[PDB]
Amino acid sequence: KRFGQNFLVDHGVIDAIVAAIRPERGERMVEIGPGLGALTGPVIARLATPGSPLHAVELDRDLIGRLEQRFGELLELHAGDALTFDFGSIARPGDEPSLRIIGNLPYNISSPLLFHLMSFAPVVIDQHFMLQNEVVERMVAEPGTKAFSRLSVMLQYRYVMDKLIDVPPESFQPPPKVDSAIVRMIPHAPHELPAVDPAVLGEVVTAAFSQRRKMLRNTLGGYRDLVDFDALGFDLARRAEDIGVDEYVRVAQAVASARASG
Repeated sequence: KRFGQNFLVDHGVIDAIVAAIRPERGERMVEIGPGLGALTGPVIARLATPGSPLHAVELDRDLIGRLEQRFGELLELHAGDALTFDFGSIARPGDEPSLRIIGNLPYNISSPLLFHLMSFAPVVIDQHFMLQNEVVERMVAEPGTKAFSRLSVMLQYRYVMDKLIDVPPESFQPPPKVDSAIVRMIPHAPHELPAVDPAVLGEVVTAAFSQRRKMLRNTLGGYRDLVDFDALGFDLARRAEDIGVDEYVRVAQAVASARASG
């Protein structure tokens, strides 16, 4: 649970995070949750020039005034909740992906925000976040492992992801009681995504993860009239938490096929 504010202060860790991101001049980048500017400053130093600011999203008026005072027109801050922000508004015109996203997300907002950002994946070059280690473990989790979840499946479907750096509590003033980590996310290109209707994948994953520790025979039981998964060789004695992204794609392909006409 977020208790007050925890600001990153260790200079070595800050510089390591910047080296992982590799912000460069010419890049369109937005930072979510700049805090007191621990990453904002170093990123601006590498990436911002007059006419090409670093973008940021923040709601706290005290933090906004402090940032604008410190960085002036090198920062372009969009005042509001990131969870309700149309990130599309700050992509460059054109068909090529153009937006780099970075930030530091508290625990509560991590899942909702990661899900919100999925709709902007086509205009996104990459994402780098500082999150609690528990969250990062879930994003990159293998099937059947303690941390494997709905989030793991939907993000692994859409992005290539890598845990890059461990960030211990002493990195922060005051230190929290949790470990953190930096994770990179790169959206698959359209031709690299599996041939599946993402709406049907979402539907299936939502059903399975209703109770991730129960047998699929129960949690995909709403599909039992439509598709006989057992007849197709899919073992329904397994649980949602045991099944990989590739298998979920196959289930969704089976469901779409069962519904097909023409």
